[PDB]
Amino acid sequence: FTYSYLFRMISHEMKQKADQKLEQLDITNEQGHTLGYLYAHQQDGLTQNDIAKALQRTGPTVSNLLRNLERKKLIYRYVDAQDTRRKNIGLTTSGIKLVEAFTSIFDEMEQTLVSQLSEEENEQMKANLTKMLSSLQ
Amino acid sequence: MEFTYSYLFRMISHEMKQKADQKLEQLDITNEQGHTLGYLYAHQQDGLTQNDIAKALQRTGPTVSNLLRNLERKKLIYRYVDAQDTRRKNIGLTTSGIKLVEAFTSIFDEMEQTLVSQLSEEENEQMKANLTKMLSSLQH
Repeated sequence: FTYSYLFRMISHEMKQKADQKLEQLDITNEQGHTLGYLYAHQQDGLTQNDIAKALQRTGPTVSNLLRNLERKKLIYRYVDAQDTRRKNIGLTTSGIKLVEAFTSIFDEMEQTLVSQLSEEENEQMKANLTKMLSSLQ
Repeated sequence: MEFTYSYLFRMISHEMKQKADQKLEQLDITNEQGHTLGYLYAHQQDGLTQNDIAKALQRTGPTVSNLLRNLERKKLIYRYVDAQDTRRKNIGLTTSGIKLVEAFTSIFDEMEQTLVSQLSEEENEQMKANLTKMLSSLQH
């Protein structure tokens, strides 16, 4: 195996593992992005229109998506007390936990990788990979 | 200066993609033009039409039309009306189109040799085996 092959395959498998984590948590990639956006910005009092612009999606796709997430109670929605025509959206406890669980896949892969080798071996491996990265730069 | 494997693999992949993009820039072709030339290169035997290229690239007719006009203006391809069917235009690479594709592709061998030359024979054997073990751990 050339390095080009190994690095390409490793990259591919890591991306696949992230997709599989979503599958295991029973959410689509777009639902994951929606939850992730709420996780980063819900302090602001976010509406469907905010979400729609963030996902670069139309209102109807956002509505179904929010309906799906709400049916699972990963999010909640309430009418804004000062604007009856507006509904704000927050993450529930379960929604926060799901986002953090998906995110944890990266740390989990890193630990899988590290556990393949002994401590000194990891040090040499990382040093040599750094030399390799340097040579491409 | 104490990076994760994840950071390192992502960065190495990023730099190899950037080197390939820089090779395209050096040859004065866009990514999409390179894909078009590469497809022609792989199917130099069939007598490909604009429609074949469109179906392969999954782009629209107009998009492929503009791409082919640009490549033809650079004389990297030629186009001619099929003798048996006047409704078909066939496309082939010129000498230079072939040379440009092979010049582009050379970047991958070049990077491989750059990477290998950073380590001794023994280190390389160890690195490859270890990367192989790591890849396997991500699969199972």
